[PDB]
Amino acid sequence: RNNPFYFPSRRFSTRYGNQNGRIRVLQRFDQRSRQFQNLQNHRIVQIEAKPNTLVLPKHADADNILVIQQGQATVTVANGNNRKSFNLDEGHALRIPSGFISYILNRHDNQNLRVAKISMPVNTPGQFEDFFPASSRDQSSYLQGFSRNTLEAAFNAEFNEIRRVLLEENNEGVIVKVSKEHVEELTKHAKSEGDITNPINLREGEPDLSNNFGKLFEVKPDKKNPQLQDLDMMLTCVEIKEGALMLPHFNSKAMVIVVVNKGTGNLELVAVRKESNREVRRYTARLKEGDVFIMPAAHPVAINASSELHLLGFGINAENNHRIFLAGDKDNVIDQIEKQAKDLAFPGSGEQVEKLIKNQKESHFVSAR
Amino acid sequence: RNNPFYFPSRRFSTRYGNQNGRIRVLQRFDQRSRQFQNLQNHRIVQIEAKPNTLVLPKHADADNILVIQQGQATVTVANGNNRKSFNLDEGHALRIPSGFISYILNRHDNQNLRVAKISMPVNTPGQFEDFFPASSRDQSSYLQGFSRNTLEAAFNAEFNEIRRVLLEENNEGVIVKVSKEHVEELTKHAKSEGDITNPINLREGEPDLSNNFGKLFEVKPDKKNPQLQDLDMMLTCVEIKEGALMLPHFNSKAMVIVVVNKGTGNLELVAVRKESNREVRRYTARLKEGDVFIMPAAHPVAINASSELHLLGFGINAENNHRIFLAGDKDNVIDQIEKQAKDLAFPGSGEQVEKLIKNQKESHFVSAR
Amino acid sequence: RNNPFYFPSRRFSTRYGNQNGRIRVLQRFDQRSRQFQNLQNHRIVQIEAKPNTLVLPKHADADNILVIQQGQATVTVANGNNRKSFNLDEGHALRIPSGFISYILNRHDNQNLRVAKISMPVNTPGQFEDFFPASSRDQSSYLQGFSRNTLEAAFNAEFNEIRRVLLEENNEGVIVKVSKEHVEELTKHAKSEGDITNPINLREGEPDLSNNFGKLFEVKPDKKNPQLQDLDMMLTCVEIKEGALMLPHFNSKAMVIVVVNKGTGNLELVAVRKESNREVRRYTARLKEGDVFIMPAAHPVAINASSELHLLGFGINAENNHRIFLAGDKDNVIDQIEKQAKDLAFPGSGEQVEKLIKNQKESHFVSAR
Ligand SMILES: [Cl-]
Ligand SMILES: [Cl-]
Ligand SMILES: [Cl-]
Repeated sequence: RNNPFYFPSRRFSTRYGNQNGRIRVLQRFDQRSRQFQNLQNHRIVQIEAKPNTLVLPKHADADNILVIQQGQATVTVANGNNRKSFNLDEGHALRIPSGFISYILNRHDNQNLRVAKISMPVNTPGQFEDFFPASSRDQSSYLQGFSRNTLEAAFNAEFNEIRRVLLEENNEGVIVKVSKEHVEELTKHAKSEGDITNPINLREGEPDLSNNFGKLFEVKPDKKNPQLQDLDMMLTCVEIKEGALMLPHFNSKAMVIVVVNKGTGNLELVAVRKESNREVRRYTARLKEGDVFIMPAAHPVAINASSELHLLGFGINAENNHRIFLAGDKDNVIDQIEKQAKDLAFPGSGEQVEKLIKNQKESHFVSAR
Repeated sequence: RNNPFYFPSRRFSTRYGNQNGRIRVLQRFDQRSRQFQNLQNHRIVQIEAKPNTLVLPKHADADNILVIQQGQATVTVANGNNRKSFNLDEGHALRIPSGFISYILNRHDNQNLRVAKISMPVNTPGQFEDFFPASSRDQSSYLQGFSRNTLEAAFNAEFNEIRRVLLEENNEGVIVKVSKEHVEELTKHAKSEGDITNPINLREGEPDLSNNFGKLFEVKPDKKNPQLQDLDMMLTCVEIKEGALMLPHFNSKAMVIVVVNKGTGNLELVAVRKESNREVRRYTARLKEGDVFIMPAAHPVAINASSELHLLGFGINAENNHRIFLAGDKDNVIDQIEKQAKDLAFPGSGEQVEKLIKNQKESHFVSAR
Repeated sequence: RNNPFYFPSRRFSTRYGNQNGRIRVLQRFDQRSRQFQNLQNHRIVQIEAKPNTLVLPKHADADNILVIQQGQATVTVANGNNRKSFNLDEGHALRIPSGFISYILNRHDNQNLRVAKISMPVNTPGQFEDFFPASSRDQSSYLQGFSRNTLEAAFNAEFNEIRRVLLEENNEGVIVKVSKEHVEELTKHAKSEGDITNPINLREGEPDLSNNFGKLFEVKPDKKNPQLQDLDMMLTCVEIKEGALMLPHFNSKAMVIVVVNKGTGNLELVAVRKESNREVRRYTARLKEGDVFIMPAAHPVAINASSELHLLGFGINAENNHRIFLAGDKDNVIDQIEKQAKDLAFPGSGEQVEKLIKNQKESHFVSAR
């Protein structure tokens, strides 16, 4: 039929757009379906910026984690007393708290910058706004909302200087071209206290799962990553090779919003739903760059890569999650069922079952076909 | 009138049933009443299985705690890399995480098995499904939802072997008869790492409250029981003797779903509700085996046993809960009011009040009448 | 137009009232607006009692923090096994758990007592009831909801003694006049274990922010204040001098319900809202004694005092909150933006911007005008 778990990149709507770039926000997941109530406070944003461009300073009333999907950026985060600028490469993530100003430079000369954000609103479930201190074609300065006298006392200056220096619309919108020299100066302080936390490499150590057909890196809510711990969340980076298949599996407790960063493939997701009688229903999707889908906890999925597929996953309800497989040797929960219980449940004997299950001696990722 | 806090066992609906057993699920508590919004993510399940039967392997997209209400079971829990089987007797509880496969054997020869489950959905508030890897009359294997080619690559075998060994409906449903010998072999590994946590005896130590008329055991969210701590929940086992009355009391912060495992009795629950004017309303219930009722925090209740009454309680919002009484010597909050404040609030003097309150020198449970 | 963030004290409704005092409860914040869903479980109560009066014993099915806005009280908290009485002065807060009985004496001879409460319901989001063990004109004893036989067994006495001593309506309502001598005796045990936690002085140490124009004390969720830690909440006390202006600022993650305890002023709050196009909208309010308003996270606000203004703030989502300013020297996030990024976003050069920003060498609070 159709698939509530699949949001093609056409379901994103641009919030700000121009020659320089565009910030698109995926619709609220519970506008879709009541199945995604638990996911309503998580909005996905994708930013694309051209070379030598900057997304201008803003803060949001939402807690953010930002990931570089493609290219090189310098991201700067500021609070009331401090600032930190980080050179980020693809696969590096950075948390940006609510109310902290940030801006994003595309460091690269010829490559576009693609960035994925998960945004967690603080005031109203599933809704947030960006607050820009400068004016532009797309939006006014929030300082304009203050009265003339309030502004005059605040800055200790007349309304005329303030407006001309700060308030005026200055036009190309919220993503702007930057000179070669200016990019040099914006990058000067960059790194390759105060809740301004350092970036993390999603691919930092060994992958949890690795074979000739596929790779899975994961950062868990850990003593190692207290921020993830505070948010009960994990960050996952999957690489499936062209012609490979990630075996049927599921996450035991985590719900995962998956973004497709590069490549093409085919999603299989199995659910149990009410017609009283409960039926297995299969859901499929032709995955493409920019797409998003939702992997609910405990629901089987398998993914087939028609080209090299790169998937970034934001997990919710992460703590103690187990990614459990249904085939192959490693992490195979069916293997773990007692023989005698295999005999009673399946049509084959326990011996047949165990024999058939051991046919597949590879784990996790295999050759499609 | 009628009672929103009381769910007679007729309000359970069978999800799977047969000669062997039946799994009944109590309706969603907020389908009832908006008073139970805080309880919407908790569904109660009761399983009854006959001797020498097994509930077949399944996982659910819900976090579970299971309690033995009557009889002897062997419960096995499995994840991707591990398995543990436990002989459980009445009063023993076991947590089964989301996405972990389990199955339930009735160890006993002639006695039925009664099991109570509280299920906490992960994907959609108040709704969950069971996922069976084998097919049957009642439900299909979720492997059927995968494509032929996906299955063939996964198991490294043709569709024909897979379907015949695994996929085929093999019929008597999800609870099956088991041979005397097979029960021996399923019990072989049983006990009388990996988030597979051991069972707990609800009645393990001394009871918190004990007297000739009644008993109350409780397991609290504790350093001793970190799982309970993580879930902010407690598990309570009450025994009220025939002809006894549990004194008017309430839990200070916890909301408790109470299941009646054995016996008969009479529930009194007092609420304050809006007609502006606030009025005391009394709610009553003839308690019987299988019944469920809801004890909201801070609402007075008293229970009268017409036969020996056994009650199992699942507490939510447990941490720092106080079960506070309104009569008797122990835990009597009215006693604790200053004399002078007693004098000002009640019609009697402070002296009379204190005199009348000390008439009852027993605590918690007394003789009804 | 009109202002959803502003609740004038006329929006409070009295729940109990009389010559002695009145308890008014502010309406549910989400009856207002869907913007305040995250604030639905927080109800504000204001109590005013005349000299030598007592609010009678009650418990609620809500967790409470109580603050003295004006005057002197003795507040007593009781559970099943213990009692503690505290002399509270203005600026002192006290937590009262759900289900714990409390009562409030106005210690003072000629001064009225004003008390602010934030109430966090436990059973049903945004709704709670008070449970009085004594009867009165305004409400019945909850003991009346128990049957005659239940009561007789409980207290070990006949229905006649019980009713006359305890049950009878004894009339002036829930706030009562108290003799000079009785106030002496109710104060005897007062202080100037068991989850009965001591009061805290909101103004206890140094203020976080201090200058000739203004003061801000804050108690944070801290190892120092584990209760606040458990609730993820902070308590804030602001003093703005007559003719002063608190500079444009916002809280990075916290949402704050602010109560006006004394004085008059003018609130400016800036939001971003949808007309697609996002626009700055300004919201204003003439603040007066008793008023409440809501400061959502990340939304700019400035406050102007026309007389000496005292504001008490209940923060939600507190942990790691940053109160960030937009002008002045201290805590100015705009200062923190890189010069080159200032140059690109604002109309003025980076130099002008930085020059104009340094015009204001005071921090936080300045002279209005
Ligand atoms: Cl996955
Ligand atoms: Cl109880
Ligand atoms: Cl503030």
